[PDB]
Amino acid sequence: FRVYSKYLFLTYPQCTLEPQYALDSLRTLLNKYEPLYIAAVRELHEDGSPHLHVLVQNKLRASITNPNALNLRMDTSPFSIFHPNIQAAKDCNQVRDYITKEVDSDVNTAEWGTFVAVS
Repeated sequence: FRVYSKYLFLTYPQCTLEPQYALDSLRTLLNKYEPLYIAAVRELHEDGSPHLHVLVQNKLRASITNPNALNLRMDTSPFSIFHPNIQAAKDCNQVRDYITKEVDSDVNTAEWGTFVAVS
């Protein structure tokens, strides 16, 4: 496992975290890279299961080699830990469309910051 990119696409499978609270926590977990923009959605699969997708655009190219670096724990019972798939976002515009339009969600998208126009 290795990622080295300003632009991260995270998916937490089977994850019930509120998008806003995951976003706020990722702002601190990724603070070494100076996050500039985050979007987070809860996708619902057709079986009802939730999957939390996050796009992070950082100012600095982020080296992530610890696959557990972005795990998050919920703050109420049963205090589950959620482990994400961490990938480079190859095309932030495509990933943002996936998160904010393509996936089915019945709750609001969480966003923070000014979207970066990537070269």
